[PDB]
Amino acid sequence: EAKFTEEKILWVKHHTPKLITFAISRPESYRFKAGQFSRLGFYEGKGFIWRAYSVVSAEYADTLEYFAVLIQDGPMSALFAKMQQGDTILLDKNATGFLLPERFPDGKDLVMLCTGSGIAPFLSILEQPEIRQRFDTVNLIHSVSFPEELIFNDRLAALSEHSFRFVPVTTRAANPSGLSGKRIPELLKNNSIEQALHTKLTPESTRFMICGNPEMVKDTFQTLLDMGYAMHRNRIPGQIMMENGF
Ligand SMILES: Cc1cc2nc3c(=O)[nH]c(=O)nc-3n(C[C@H](O)[C@H](O)[C@H](O)COP(=O)(O)OP(=O)(O)OC[C@H]3O[C@@H](n4cnc5c(N)ncnc54)[C@H](O)[C@@H]3O)c2cc1C
Ligand SMILES: [Cl-]
Ligand SMILES: [Cl-]
Ligand SMILES: [Cl-]
Ligand SMILES: [Cl-]
Ligand SMILES: [Cl-]
Ligand SMILES: [Cl-]
Ligand SMILES: [Cl-]
Ligand SMILES: [Cl-]
Ligand SMILES: [Cl-]
Ligand SMILES: [Cl-]
Ligand SMILES: [Cl-]
Ligand SMILES: [Cl-]
Ligand SMILES: [Cl-]
Ligand SMILES: [Cl-]
Ligand SMILES: [Cl-]
Ligand SMILES: [Cl-]
Ligand SMILES: [Mg+2]
Repeated sequence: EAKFTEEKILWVKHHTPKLITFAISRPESYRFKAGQFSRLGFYEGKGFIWRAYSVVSAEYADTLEYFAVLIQDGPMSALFAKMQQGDTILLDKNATGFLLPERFPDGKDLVMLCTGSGIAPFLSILEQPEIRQRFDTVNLIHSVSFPEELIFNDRLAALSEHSFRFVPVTTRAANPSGLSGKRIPELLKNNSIEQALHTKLTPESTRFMICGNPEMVKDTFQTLLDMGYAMHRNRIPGQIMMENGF
């Protein structure tokens, strides 16, 4: 039949004026792997608008949750700003994406590097019980500009205290819980992330996932290549998986 279903907005939560999470109804048939993204849409007049969002809720949850940043003059953002419980939202029947951590072998140290809304797929991955079982440590570094944008900080700091480590990074504001004033590629170069994790990072033992703004993803990838890491490919184990967050 159609390539999508009509779902309902269940609720919208403002964490700041411009950062929302929201939940939608989940059809019985909708399957995804943690780390993948949905395509969400609205009827607009006689046409459509569609955008991709990483699922932030657990694979086993009974709803689908998403984390969206509201962009000035952005067309989907204007619709998100007006939507409310009971409104129709369209859900593409297929989930997509290759941020699939179980393609890395058990026993490694998993290091997730993200910016902004790029934390979203890693939230779903952290809800998989087997991820902290399979990997020796699970580490999440979330870079934003200002500490107000660390909207999962209280939750992830509490989970932090097979260890889970959370390192917040604020690139434009000085936060005397994490690291401040520098972006993730620089913090890899100067060993600050390794020091914050209290875990030596090596190509043999570390496996990276990257999700963030395109410039950060590129700069982080190139930095890791300089440090001796390689992309995961079909036949290459490698140490890096990456996806642009927009
Ligand atoms: C695979 C994939 C996964 C995505 N996952 C998410 C997600 O989990 N959460 C989310 O909020 N967005 C996500 N995005 C972006 C999302 O699809 C939209 O682009 C976003 O909601 C803005 O839509 P818009 O129509 O208001 O603006 P658009 O017309 O789509 O974009 C306008 C401009 O806003 C900027 N922009 C867009 N999205 C972002 C963002 N998230 N952070 C910073 N700047 C941005 C870009 O400069 C873009 O050119 C994803 C995109 C892709 C391709
Ligand atoms: Cl609502
Ligand atoms: Cl599923
Ligand atoms: Cl959930
Ligand atoms: Cl903006
Ligand atoms: Cl509606
Ligand atoms: Cl797979
Ligand atoms: Cl970002
Ligand atoms: Cl956060
Ligand atoms: Cl500034
Ligand atoms: Cl700038
Ligand atoms: Cl400051
Ligand atoms: Cl960064
Ligand atoms: Cl090594
Ligand atoms: Cl960018
Ligand atoms: Cl390459
Ligand atoms: Cl290959
Ligand atoms: Mg499964």
